[PDB]
Parts: sequence; C-alpha cells; structure tokens
Amino acid sequence: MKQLNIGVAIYKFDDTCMTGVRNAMTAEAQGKAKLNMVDSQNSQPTQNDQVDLFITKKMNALAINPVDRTAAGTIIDKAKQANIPVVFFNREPLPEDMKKWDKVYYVGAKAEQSGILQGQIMADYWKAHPEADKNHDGVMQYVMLMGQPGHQDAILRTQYSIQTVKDAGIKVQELAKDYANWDRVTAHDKMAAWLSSFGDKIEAVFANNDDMALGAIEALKSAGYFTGKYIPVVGVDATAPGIQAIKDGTLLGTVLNDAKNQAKATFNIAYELAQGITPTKDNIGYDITDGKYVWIPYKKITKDNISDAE
Ligand SMILES: *CC(=O)c1ccc2cc(N(C)C)ccc2c1
Ligand SMILES: OC[C@H]1O[C@@H](O)[C@H](O)[C@@H](O)[C@@H]1O
Ligand SMILES: [Ca+2]
Ligand SMILES: [Cl-]
Ligand SMILES: [Cl-]
Ligand SMILES: [K+]
Repeated sequence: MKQLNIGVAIYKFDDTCMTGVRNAMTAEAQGKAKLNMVDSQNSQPTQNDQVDLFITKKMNALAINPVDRTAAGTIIDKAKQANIPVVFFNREPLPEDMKKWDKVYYVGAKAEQSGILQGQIMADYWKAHPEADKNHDGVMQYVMLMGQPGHQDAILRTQYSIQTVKDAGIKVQELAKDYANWDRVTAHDKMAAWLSSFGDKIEAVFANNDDMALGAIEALKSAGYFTGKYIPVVGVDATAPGIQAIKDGTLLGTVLNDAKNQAKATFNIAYELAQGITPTKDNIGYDITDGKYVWIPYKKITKDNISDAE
C-alpha cells in the first residue's frame, strides 16, 4: 500500500486524558497510516515549530490538539497555504476560525453536557443526604477547581455544573474557585490551602476533570476525610484512576469522556483527508455537525454503573 503520513501534535504528553487519546489513535492507525506524533509540552511556540516541520515534511494530513486553541487560526492559514488538510481535536478552535477553510474539522464533545451531568450527580446526592448540609443553612457551600483559563471545557463545565445544581432547586454558595490547569498536584495544593482557610465549611467539591478531583481527594485524605468524615467530590473523564476512586468511595461521580471514539473519529477524518477524500458520516462512521464537527457523547458514571466506564 501507499504510505500515508499524518502529523499529530498533542498539547502535552503528561496529560492523563490525552495519553488515552493518543494511545487510542496509535491503535486505530496500526496498519493504515503512519502517525508522526509529537509532544508540544504545553507550549504553543513549540507546537508552531512542530506544525511548520510537518508542513516542510509534506504530511498528507494534520491532527492537531492545539496548546492555545486561539492559535488554530494561524495553523489553518499555514495548512491552507500548504494544501494540507487539518483536523483539530479536544481543544476547540474558535467558530469563525473554523470557517477559514473547507478542509478543516474538529473532534470533541459538548462540554455543556458534561457540566450538566456533573451537576446532576451532585444535586442528586445533596437531595438524598440531609447530613451533607453541615452548617444547616439550606445552602450548598462548594469549591470549584477549574481547568486552564480559556479552555472551552473549563469555561463550560464550570458554568453548567453549578447552573444545573441551581436548576435542581438547590441554593449554592461558592466559597472559592481557582484554576488548577487540569493538573493533579496543582489541585492538591489549591485544595490544601482552602482546607486550612475554610475547613469544615466546605460541603462539596467540583473539579473540571478527574486528575484535579484526585488531587483534591488527596488533600482531603491528608486532612482526615474518607476515614471514619465524608465530602462529595465530582470530576470528569472516567480515567483509570478516576474509576478507581469511584470504587474506593472517595469520588462520588464522574462523566465518561469517550477517548476511544474521539480518537477513532479524529483518525478516520485525518485518514480520509490524507487520501484526498471528503469526510462523510458513511466514510468516518460518525455524525458530522455544522459540516465540520464530530461530537462524541458524554455519559454519567457513579458507583451504580461503574462498568459503563470499563
Ligand atoms: C481523555 C479522557 O478523558 C479519558 C477518559 C477515560 C480514560 C480511561 C482510560 N483507561 C480506563 C485505561 C485511559 C484513558 C482515558 C482518557
Ligand atoms: O485538553 C486537555 C483536557 O481535556 C479535557 O477534555 C479533559 O477532561 C481533561 O482531563 C484534559 O486535561
Ligand atoms: Ca450549608
Ligand atoms: Cl497529590
Ligand atoms: Cl460515539
Ligand atoms: K468517610
């Protein structure tokens, strides 16, 4: 067969979710196309250099997980000039940037949905457990661990999780919120400081992803929770360690971020484009929305259906 080369840039390799995505992409590509996969080390200048090299090396298609998703416009400019099609994934280009060229696609998921499902987990717990309102004021005191500033999943999961709790008829009070950039250790450090400041005032913890929820859980353990003393913590992704924390009883719930189907859709699009074929639902195996987007559903995960994540 003809060798097809796809340039793949991952925003950083030390991201738990994106490790799942790139491993699944590598599995899908086996026997079909050569992935030239690089680590952008959470640096857009690094990724810009990598994209330039992909283009110089005449990749047949690009699959880019952009560090700064607002940089997708400049990446599209370069790709258009080189006539190399590009699919973006997981970090979403701005909608007007997507209209710059007709060989540009995006694969991801509707972050609003993951926020809603998060909020439902917490609201349902709150309604079933009167003891959760530790200061008996009829208000849920919570803290919020956000992802990276400006990332669409951080913006939308933060907004929709809490709006969903309010929509469920529950009054809320935000004690603290901060960016922990999807990182376990940073979330741990933020949560530890909050526990020193506010202590038993905290009644609920929301995190935009599992790694941050897990860091929060470690700070909570250190402060005496989850032995004997309980607090509900919710995340997003249903990674292997997230699933383990659900089983341990330390994570109340999460939302499956379907890396396997996002990887398949991304690969399939890049593979068709590498062959000079326009993606269709028939030839990539997924619905295409607004001519450019493939949205993969999120799914609620608690101890009640932990096998749905496995
Ligand atoms: C990218 C993402 O969110 C995600 C979700 C789940 C997930 C699970 C696993 N295993 C169960 C091994 C690996 C990666 C992964 C990533
Ligand atoms: O872009 C990276 C981020 O993507 C999000 O969709 C995932 O939930 C996070 O775990 C990940 O760090
Ligand atoms: Ca309260
Ligand atoms: Cl930690
Ligand atoms: Cl799917
Ligand atoms: K406990």
